[PDB]
Amino acid sequence: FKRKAASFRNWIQPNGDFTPEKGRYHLYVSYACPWATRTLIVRKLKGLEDFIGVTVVSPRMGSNGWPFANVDPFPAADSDPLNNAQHVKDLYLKVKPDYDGRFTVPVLWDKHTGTIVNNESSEIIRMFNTAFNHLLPEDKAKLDLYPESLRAKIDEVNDWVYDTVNNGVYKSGFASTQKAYEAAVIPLFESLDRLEKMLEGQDYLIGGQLTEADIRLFVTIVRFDPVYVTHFKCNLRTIRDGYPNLHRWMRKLYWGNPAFKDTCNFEHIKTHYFWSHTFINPHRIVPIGPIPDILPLD
Amino acid sequence: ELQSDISKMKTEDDGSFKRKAASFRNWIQPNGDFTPEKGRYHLYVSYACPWATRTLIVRKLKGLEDFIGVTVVSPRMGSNGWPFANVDPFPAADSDPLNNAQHVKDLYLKVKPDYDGRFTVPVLWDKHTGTIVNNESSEIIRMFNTAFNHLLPEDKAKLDLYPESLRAKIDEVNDWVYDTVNNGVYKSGFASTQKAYEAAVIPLFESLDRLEKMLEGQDYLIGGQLTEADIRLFVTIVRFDPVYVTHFKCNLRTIRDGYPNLHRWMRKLYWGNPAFKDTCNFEHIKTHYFWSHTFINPHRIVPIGPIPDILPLD
Ligand SMILES: N[C@@H](CCC(=O)N[C@@H](CS)C(=O)NCC(=O)O)C(=O)O
Repeated sequence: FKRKAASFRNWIQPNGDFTPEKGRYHLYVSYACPWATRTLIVRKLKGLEDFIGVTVVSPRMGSNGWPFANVDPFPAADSDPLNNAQHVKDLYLKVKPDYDGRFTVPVLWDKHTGTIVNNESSEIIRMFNTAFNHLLPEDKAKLDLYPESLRAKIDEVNDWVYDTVNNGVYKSGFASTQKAYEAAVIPLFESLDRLEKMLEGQDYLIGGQLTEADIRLFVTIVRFDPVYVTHFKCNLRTIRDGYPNLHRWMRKLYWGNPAFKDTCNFEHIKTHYFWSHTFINPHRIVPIGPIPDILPLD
Repeated sequence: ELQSDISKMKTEDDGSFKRKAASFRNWIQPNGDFTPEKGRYHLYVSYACPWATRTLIVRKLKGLEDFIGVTVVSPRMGSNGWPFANVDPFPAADSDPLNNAQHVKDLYLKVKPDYDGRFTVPVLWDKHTGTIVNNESSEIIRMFNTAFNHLLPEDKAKLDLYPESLRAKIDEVNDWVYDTVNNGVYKSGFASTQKAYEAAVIPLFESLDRLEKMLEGQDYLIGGQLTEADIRLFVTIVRFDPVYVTHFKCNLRTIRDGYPNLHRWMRKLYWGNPAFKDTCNFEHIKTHYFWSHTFINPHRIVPIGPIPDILPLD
């Protein structure tokens, strides 16, 4: 498996086409997508709700891609209030009728220019971290998920976490031969062993504080036991019974911070993967287990 | 032959899986068509198959290894059903030493060319008449338990996996263990609608809870001794973490992490009794299920986990 890179790459900035203003931007997401979920977590952590709206698609990705709730009603899914789109593809096609890539989420939309600002989760969360600091209340303005002295270590972990873990699980799950499957899953678990020892005495990956590296990791790890273990055959061992440090870390984040918990919808997560990926799971059946979705704090 | 052959099959339209009964149901009796003799009967099995594994376990427990030969098929059960090793080489798999069969189906079609059922292992074969005696694991293990007793050494002859005082309980336990556990995992795994899956997987785990309680303080399901109830249970449990959890979506919890008594009970049998360990081939087990059931697993990928296949004793 090879991930086709994102094609809308503009930034929100004081001095550009896309300036930081209240009620100008809008974020289209699925609760199921860990990429999109990065942007939801950071959006809450930075208290950006008044500047940035959110529309949640249905988790059931049929042949037309991600549907809006008026096409496919599902608990906690929304209709598109802006462009009245039926599927995420309409957003893309409206602004670029010749667009040749995947119709992905997250989509960061500009309500003023009627265009897509950025559809790359790593950039959305980066801009979310600073671009609105001047308009936000104190504590929210001060929060820095990418602080200067840690940017080197963050960039480092981000790159290999992205490669072997965030994308690793999908490389494992989408591989169509035994050899490609094994070539992906072994590094995945090697990297987990590494993260596991990194967290031996810590509550955060890097620097004793919350960073965007924890956010990027969390979205994968929280989906691991409920989905990746079975759905993507990433099953050498599990988080809850295989990785005490990762398990503690993930649970602290989940239970202790509404930004990680309120943006985490397990029904959307399990429905999306199991029901949509018929090339892996032909009858679209959603396993009941494991129970529970996530364990309480120790 | 493909329709009753290639496991790319059909369920009931409500989604549920309805197992067809085995149709070769004869017994080894003192003067029947099939009398007990050393060197007359042969057993065709896969190591993957829990039903067939029942017969392999009892065969060792009862000291029947010198009496009844065994031929192990390849676990890769393709469009022609189970193959012999000359058709599909696989470590520890055999070619047919008796009838030059390509696939297990050739055994069935030789004796009944109009056979319409499934070509299942185990097959208990009679070398003298060249027919199938019995293809029901539950009956094979019964007859193995008693029918050769007059021919065995005292230690083997005296072993009784179905003793008089425990029979009614064995039968009761066997009945709902078969329905909700042994065949329960298959009902869960093979279900083709969400509803049918849930109707099977929930009672499965209710029965494990029940089994977990029975095994509190106990080393055996019944009567404080090894019986056929353990053997019948063990073949499902030992396959649970390595296969059923992911392949059959029996993942509410695992044995190693969710059921301490079952976990203990299984490791003891496996580690403490060579009949259970020497008949357990995990490579065959995982390859068979994952590679064969393309209607569940289209790319035939066999997961590396969980590691290990079975944990050491404490
Ligand atoms: N009632 C039989 C069931 C045996 C059985 O269905 N074995 C399976 C292996 S899981 C088999 O040979 N399947 C071949 C097929 O169904 O095509 C018994 O207990 O012996």
